[PDB]
Amino acid sequence: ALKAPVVVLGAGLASVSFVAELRQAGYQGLITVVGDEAERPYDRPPLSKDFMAHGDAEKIRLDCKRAPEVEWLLGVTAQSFDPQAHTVALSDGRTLPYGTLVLATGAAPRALPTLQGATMPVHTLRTLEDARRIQAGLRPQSRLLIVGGGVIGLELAATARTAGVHVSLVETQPRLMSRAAPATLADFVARYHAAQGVDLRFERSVTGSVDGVVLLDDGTRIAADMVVVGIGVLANDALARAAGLACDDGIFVDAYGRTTCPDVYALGDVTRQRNPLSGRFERIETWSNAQNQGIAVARHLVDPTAPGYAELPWYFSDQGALRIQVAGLASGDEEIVRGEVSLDAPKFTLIELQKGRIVGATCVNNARDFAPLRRLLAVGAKPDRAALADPATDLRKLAAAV
Amino acid sequence: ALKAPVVVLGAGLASVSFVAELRQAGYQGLITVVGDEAERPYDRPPLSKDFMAHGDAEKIRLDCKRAPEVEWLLGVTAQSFDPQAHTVALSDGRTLPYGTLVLATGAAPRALPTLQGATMPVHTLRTLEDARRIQAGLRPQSRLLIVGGGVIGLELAATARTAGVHVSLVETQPRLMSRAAPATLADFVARYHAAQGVDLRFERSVTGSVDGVVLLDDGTRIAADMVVVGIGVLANDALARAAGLACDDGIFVDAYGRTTCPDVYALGDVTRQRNPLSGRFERIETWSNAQNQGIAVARHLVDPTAPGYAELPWYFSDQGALRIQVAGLASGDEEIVRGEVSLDAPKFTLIELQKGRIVGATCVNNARDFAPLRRLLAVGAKPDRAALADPATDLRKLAAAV
Ligand SMILES: Cc1cc2nc3c(=O)[nH]c(=O)nc-3n(C[C@H](O)[C@H](O)[C@H](O)COP(=O)(O)OP(=O)(O)OC[C@H]3O[C@@H](n4cnc5c(N)ncnc54)[C@H](O)[C@@H]3O)c2cc1C
Ligand SMILES: Cc1cc2nc3c(=O)[nH]c(=O)nc-3n(C[C@H](O)[C@H](O)[C@H](O)COP(=O)(O)OP(=O)(O)OC[C@H]3O[C@@H](n4cnc5c(N)ncnc54)[C@H](O)[C@@H]3O)c2cc1C
Repeated sequence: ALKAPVVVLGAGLASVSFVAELRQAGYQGLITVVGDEAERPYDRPPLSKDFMAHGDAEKIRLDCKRAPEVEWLLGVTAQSFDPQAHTVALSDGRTLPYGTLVLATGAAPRALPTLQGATMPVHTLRTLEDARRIQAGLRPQSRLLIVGGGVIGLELAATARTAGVHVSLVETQPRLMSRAAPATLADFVARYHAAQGVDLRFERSVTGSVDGVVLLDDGTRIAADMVVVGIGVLANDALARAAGLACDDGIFVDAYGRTTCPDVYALGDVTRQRNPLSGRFERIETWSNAQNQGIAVARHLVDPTAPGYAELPWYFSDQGALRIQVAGLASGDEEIVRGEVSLDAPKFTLIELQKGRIVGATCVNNARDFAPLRRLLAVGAKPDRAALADPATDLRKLAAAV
Repeated sequence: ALKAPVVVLGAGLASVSFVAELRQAGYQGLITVVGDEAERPYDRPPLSKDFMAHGDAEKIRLDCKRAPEVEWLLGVTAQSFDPQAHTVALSDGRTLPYGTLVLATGAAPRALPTLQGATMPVHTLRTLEDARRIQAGLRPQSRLLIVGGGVIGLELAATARTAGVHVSLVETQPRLMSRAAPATLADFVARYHAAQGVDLRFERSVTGSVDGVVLLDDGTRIAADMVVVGIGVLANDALARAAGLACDDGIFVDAYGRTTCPDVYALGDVTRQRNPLSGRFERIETWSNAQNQGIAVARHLVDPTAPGYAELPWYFSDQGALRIQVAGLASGDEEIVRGEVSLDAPKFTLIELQKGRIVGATCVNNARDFAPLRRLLAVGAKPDRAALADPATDLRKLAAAV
């Protein structure tokens, strides 16, 4: 399957992780990476975190040194590829040949149709450019409206509050983090943000805006100096769609990263792939997926005897005093709570079970427990539920014993 | 892409349509078809229709004469395939080599978990064997319970009523034909069946059964001599899953029928594919898809310059006095009704529009209008809505003029 030369479209974390693994696995042929951003490859999670404090992009760059002998074509957009001719057409007029093409083009923020012709600042937060523009607007005592109660919106909320910015947040759902969070976590997170002064508006949508005021579907108004929209992302799958690959807001791939087009692979945010815990296809939107899927696909390309991608999903979110870690499924048929759920010195763990089997876990300010829980999750452990609830139980011991 | 020999798994309509098109398109190499049913290939729609009257399977066979020089291995199950070795393992101990493998294995009825250990006759209606067993039980004045208000259940309802069988029908949804029918149609169909003596129970599910009585979730009972379960189907994608193809209750394919595994294609009920009207992936469960997708995939395999599959979805259902035809989407932002919707001499047409563009249509006992509407639908016609409603308008003229 691994035919030289290798061409990768996109230069984010999935791409970097993939090319480093190709080299480490022993592939020595040509590798060329096309990245549309004119930026040394960088990690995105800092952008709604410490980057908002220090503004230093040289703290967030990805290490490409495990990827030697790679030509990175930065500031260049892949415009199309021809899977018969095995070529990629570039915005600078050049063409690249490929033996193996890898689509690692990520996802872009959804726009808000109702703010389409707005006459006040409206941003999304995906890129370094976005983060710099938003950060420049976090003036103390200014008003920020965040649209969407996803993790990135909430990370920005905590960041802005730290900066002395007044924060309102509007969410269409009755809860925060509706996408991949246990309700117990979501409820607590709302309490935390409210206590930090975030003005939360649930079950509201943006209907428009007039002369610096944002309008909502309950017939009300929110004044803001800046709006940041964070209502989710859409896969950057246009090249795949045009070339005849199977796509539906994401490129369908199997556990080997194969698309429906021979010699074309995809990885990271752009893919729609099997979640082994739910057994359903999903577009996973996580840092860990980008890295882990990139590595697994590279490893199997170099060594076809290697297993396909098999890691179970997890993410982290850093929201002010809350260091949140979530693995697996948001719910099963049972939740076990370890510790008190309290705003005082927040520290707790949730475990989700399905007929006795661990299917998900959450740690808030409890990193020590998260590793053992992910191990228990990976093997589908069925531990004694009394022991799981018992504060006397050491989860690392439990994980090591299985 | 077309490498000999060709092996097809499944011998239903999709398979037959595909192999006939390969031969008609000019492919002269080996073709072998593996079909698990020990039956001359046959069409399924008659099974809930006239077959219930005449019981003559020799009226429902598929014509395989446009597929000369095909070896049909009937009564044989493909147990696995090895996509590296390019072989298929058969239940009879033999192995088949392939250059091109085509998965056309269809879908199987969902079982009802709550009737799992039932001690009364419970059938599903998919195969000739099923139809013969059900037909043998349509005793006049007996009681039949049908679970599910999908088209096949309703076709059986009409058939049983014609045979003098008392019919009850339980549906979890508040309406019939929730899957792919305009609400106006579904409401009318319920009125029709009720007028024909069908005892319809909406928003009810089966919780179990005791000594010949079926139990429902509203705490009530239904006595039946026979139960026929028709709550939908599940793709027969186990071989694909085991071999590492991308699957999620159906094998993902592009418009060329390609799976994520090189040299392996899929077609028909087993596939999850793009609906060009919704732009979303869906498992299409129709006669027209089986034939049309089979033909398109064969044509493009023989002639790579041919377009991919591009037909828009449609189905028919024959329910007593109702000859129903439905194309495209169930709804848009506008419905236009042609004719009166009446139980007297039922005859009407629905047209669904989205911002002026036809996105779906329905004809009840109005076949003459269905062809022109499908043509208007295919080109995304934007006809004058006043003309569309006007009974004076000839739709065939309108279609020919575009
Ligand atoms: C602000 C922010 C905070 C985040 N925080 C967390 C977190 O705390 N925890 C967590 O688990 N995840 C978090 N993530 C998500 C994580 O960063 C993503 O899952 C990850 O970036 C996905 O990596 P990727 O390489 O697949 O895609 P991307 O990072 O999107 O990289 C794809 C690259 O390809 C480029 N591209 C697209 N099309 C073309 C083309 N035609 N030609 C050339 N280049 C193209 C894109 O512009 C982009 O530069 C966060 C993301 C953001 C944006
Ligand atoms: C009772 C009934 C009524 C219907 N009525 C209508 C209608 O009025 N209008 C309409 O539009 N559609 C109708 N349909 C749907 C239409 O018949 C289906 O869409 C069509 O049968 C799909 O064809 P297929 O070849 O993809 O799959 P199938 O017809 O299911 O054929 C697949 C074949 O592969 C076999 N198979 C599976 N696995 C293996 C294996 N491992 N090895 C060998 N063989 C295998 C299966 O057993 C089966 O024989 C009806 C279907 C049924 C069952």
